[PDB]
Amino acid sequence: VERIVSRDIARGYERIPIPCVNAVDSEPCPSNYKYVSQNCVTSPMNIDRNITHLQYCVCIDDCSSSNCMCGQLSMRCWYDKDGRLLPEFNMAEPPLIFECNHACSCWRNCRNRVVQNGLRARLQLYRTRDMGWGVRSLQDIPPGTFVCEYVGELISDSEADVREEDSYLFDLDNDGEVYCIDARFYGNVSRFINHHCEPNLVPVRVFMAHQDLRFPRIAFFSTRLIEAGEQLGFDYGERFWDIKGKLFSCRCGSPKCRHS
Ligand SMILES: C[S@@+](CC[C@H](N)C(=O)[O-])C[C@H]1O[C@@H](n2cnc3c(N)ncnc32)[C@H](O)[C@@H]1O
Ligand SMILES: [Cl-]
Ligand SMILES: [Zn+2]
Ligand SMILES: [Zn+2]
Ligand SMILES: [Zn+2]
Ligand SMILES: [Zn+2]
Repeated sequence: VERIVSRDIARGYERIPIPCVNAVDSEPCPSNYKYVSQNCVTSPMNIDRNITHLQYCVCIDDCSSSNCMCGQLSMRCWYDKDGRLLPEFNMAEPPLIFECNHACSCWRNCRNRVVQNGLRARLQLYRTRDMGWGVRSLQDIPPGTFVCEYVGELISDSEADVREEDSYLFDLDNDGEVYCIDARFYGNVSRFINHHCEPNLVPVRVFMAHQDLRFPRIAFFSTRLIEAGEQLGFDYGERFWDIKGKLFSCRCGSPKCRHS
């Protein structure tokens, strides 16, 4: 029997609820963190929010032409009219995406606005058999769809170096002054996504309200059709596994598993 242990881990902060179920053991809904739908800070990050530092477009249409500056900053606008990545998008080595912003001349419904509209997919936190909690999709997700943002506490590399728990860390830039998102204490649904060696999600660096290149936001897009019921996964990368490989091996179960 599948016990519903929370009707919505996000407490109404997302468009739709994200329930938590457990059909495996007696663990209640995780409660040792604070759910936040948007990134936060403790110690100040001097993110450059000078509005005059934004690059922006002057389009008079819906930003579907090659003349859109924001599309040019992105190399091209990668979004179709449904907000999905074009099949040409390089999932193995994604570009930076510059969405339209409040300095642009265009309207709030232009083509180059997806991640800034937030999470839309029906997701569920659930108890896996041997990897703790995980996240699944409740409905089919077509390829190239925005699924969720990796949300947490923005911290410096120096701060990350003095934290005990590094299992909920995302590195913003792999030399010099770099930053991390730590989802341990503050995070959204993405903090529960498990690692997979052939992942159905890819992280993409995105700029929206600011273009401080030290601080990309991390948007997971589907790399293929995700069927209703499937567990979400992304590739945690080599730093994670160099460290945690000493303690445990990857249980993703892929025939192409690289960390077993
Ligand atoms: C960010 S958390 C993911 C959510 C986690 N399962 C939980 O219950 O909180 C990362 C941790 O989950 C486990 N994990 C995630 N992916 C895994 C994998 N492919 N193989 C083994 N353990 C994994 C490891 O304990 C890892 O340090
Ligand atoms: Cl959208
Ligand atoms: Zn434009
Ligand atoms: Zn626009
Ligand atoms: Zn624009
Ligand atoms: Zn694996």
